[PDB]
Amino acid sequence: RPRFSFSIAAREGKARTGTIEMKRGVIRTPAFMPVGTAATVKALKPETVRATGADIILGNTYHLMLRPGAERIAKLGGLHSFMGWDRPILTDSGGYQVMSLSTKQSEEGVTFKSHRHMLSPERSIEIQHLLGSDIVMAFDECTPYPATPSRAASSMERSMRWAKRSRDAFDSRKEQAENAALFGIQQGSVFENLRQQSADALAEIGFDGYAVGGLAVGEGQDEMFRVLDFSVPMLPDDKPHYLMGVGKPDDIVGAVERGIDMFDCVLPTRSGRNGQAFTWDGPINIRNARFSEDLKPLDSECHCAVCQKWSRAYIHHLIRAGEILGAMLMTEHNIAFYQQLMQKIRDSISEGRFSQFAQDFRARYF
Amino acid sequence: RPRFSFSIAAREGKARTGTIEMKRGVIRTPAFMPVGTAATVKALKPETVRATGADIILGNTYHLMLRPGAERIAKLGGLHSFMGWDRPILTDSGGYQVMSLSTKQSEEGVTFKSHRHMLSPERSIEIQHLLGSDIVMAFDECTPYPATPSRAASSMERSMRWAKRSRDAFDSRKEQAENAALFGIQQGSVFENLRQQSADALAEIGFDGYAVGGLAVGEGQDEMFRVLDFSVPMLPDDKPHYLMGVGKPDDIVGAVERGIDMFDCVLPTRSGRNGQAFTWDGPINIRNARFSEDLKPLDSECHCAVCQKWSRAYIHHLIRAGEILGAMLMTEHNIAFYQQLMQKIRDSISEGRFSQFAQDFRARYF
Ligand SMILES: CCNc1nc2cc3[nH]c(NC)nc3cc2c(=O)[nH]1
Ligand SMILES: CCNc1nc2cc3[nH]c(NC)nc3cc2c(=O)[nH]1
Ligand SMILES: [Zn+2]
Ligand SMILES: [Zn+2]
Repeated sequence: RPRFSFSIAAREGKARTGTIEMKRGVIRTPAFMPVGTAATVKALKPETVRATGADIILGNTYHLMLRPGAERIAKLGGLHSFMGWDRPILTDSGGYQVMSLSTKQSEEGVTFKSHRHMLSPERSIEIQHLLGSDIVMAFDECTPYPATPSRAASSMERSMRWAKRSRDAFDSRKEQAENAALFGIQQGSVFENLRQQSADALAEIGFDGYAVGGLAVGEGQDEMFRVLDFSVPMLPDDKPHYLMGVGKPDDIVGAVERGIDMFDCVLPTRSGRNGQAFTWDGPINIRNARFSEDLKPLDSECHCAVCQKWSRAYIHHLIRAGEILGAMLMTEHNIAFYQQLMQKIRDSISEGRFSQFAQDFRARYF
Repeated sequence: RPRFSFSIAAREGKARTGTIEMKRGVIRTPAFMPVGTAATVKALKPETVRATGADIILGNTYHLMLRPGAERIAKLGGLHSFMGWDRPILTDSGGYQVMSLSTKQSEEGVTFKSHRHMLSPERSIEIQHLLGSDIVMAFDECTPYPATPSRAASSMERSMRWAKRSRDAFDSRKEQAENAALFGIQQGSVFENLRQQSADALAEIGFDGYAVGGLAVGEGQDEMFRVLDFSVPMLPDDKPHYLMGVGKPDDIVGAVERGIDMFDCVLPTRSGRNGQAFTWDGPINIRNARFSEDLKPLDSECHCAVCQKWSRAYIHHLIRAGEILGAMLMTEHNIAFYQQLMQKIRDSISEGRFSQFAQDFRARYF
């Protein structure tokens, strides 16, 4: 396989389905990336993550640079070897979680104290190299919401200068430039002119893929969709479109309808350890007393191993008892459900019936 | 298969190897039973428990009678169905954990408040029936250590009266008497005459197997072995001998040398979530800094899936980070190590070289 090749096999409106080919594997799009925090997809062996259908996972840089450390992971053979996942890994660039979980900002980057460290475009790209990332994200600033037009502009402009620094850092590292891909991140808050300026700046630098940054930061679904409506068409059509940090099943469906190809979210893993299970009839909270004697599986149609073997009653008991096996089973089912959703999306676009699928999905889920 | 058949295939000194055949499966002896607390072997799917080599697991009655409740588990189809383990389950009778984890004692049984309930020989045997246990333990009193000869005698006498009540309760329940086995429990503290009286009482009532109760209660290995030396030969030779709550690998080896056939302990699961890993060169604590860059597996010879795939360095990181996957991997390795120990014990007895194995095992483990 090539370092990076994105092919679009079918389209419906703004929605696309196709493949990203990389050295470590093929990614079917639209894609959902389970999140590995601290070098593990919580409560799952990598083989289980792959059995759910995942083609790629996301690695969080902030946690890994703190523990176990990026240089240590490189000394040990890289993140793939370390955690036992041999397919593609997308790594975030670290600043979103620095600003949410740990700080002093400047044009150079951000200094912060672990919940002292520094993060600059150059150091972010180097950490992602030391981890052995397949898809490297540019170092950006996720503008807070709401933002004034002046502050959104100033923030977006900084991120575009950092995008250029990220590009040059990545390109200066032969092994990284030859084997990995680099994605740029559009900013601009909710403002169409700033989103356009950001798209133009990123296309002029040139990236393998383009993320829509700065969303899912409290603006709500209607506003996120309004911004996606004008923002995604600004990005190069022939490269993947990644919506960072999204999201709930209905957010994914509407984002695909607006041209997004890639997603990640801690919702299925996080909320699964919490007791929320996704089903085609909407989410349920398995801790509710109504499930204490329910012998049905979490979802009536789900093909995952959890729904083949255990009841709602048993998983209700495990989560109420705080048992590790409850987090394992809930997480496997929820990531399998997300992957089945992505498969249904890909098949319906391929068959020119995605509009119908989206409508049917929502009528039943809600 | 029969309800219960114990066959001895080979002997060496007091050590025996053979099989227990039951309706739900064959148990190879000497056997180690992983412990299921609250209807789960912590951090393992049942398929993983079976992949380590386990033929039978232990179900704790005290926890299950409190949550989810024994009548609820019966309504749901029994413990096997509920947790997804279709092979034999041995259930404890509940009083050991009542006295350690929750009480008013009388000749009728014990009343206690959940960390209000009652437990009598008749109710214990009924709870084990409602769970669908394959091997039912008699309801006993684990005498505290140290005990005076008067108190040990009074306690042992009560337990033998409860043993008779347990036998009659079990026999009065046709479905239970036809499909399950019943084990009696010898008491008597460290006193040879009381151990003999207890063995005589239990053999006169008649059981499918005999446990050595009242040990591993703080007397220490030398004293436990001294009591096993005279106590195990008192029990019927042609039935299984079960040493409750034991134990560390060296305790198991010496107990087999003294005629024990069955074991259970939370050590491998419990201590695995804590960071202790068993190895043929003795235990290690994977949280120690020395393992942070160690690429070797937990044990150099272990055949388990964890040692095939992940390093000490990765498991060190997971346990230090409090990640669920660290408890999963440590638990699978430690239960696999215990099962490999039991396999080595069974093969060495079968080959008339267990004495040599015990000596070699200790020289290297210590
Ligand atoms: C860390 C890489 N950059 C980067 N990550 C993000 C992660 C997000 N996660 C959410 N909601 C869960 N919104 C995000 C926006 C960004 C964003 O604008 N930038
Ligand atoms: C609950 C069934 N009866 C019963 N369980 C026990 C469990 C033990 N566990 C240990 N050390 C970990 N000693 C024990 C003695 C008994 C015992 O004398 N009786
Ligand atoms: Zn499922
Ligand atoms: Zn192992």
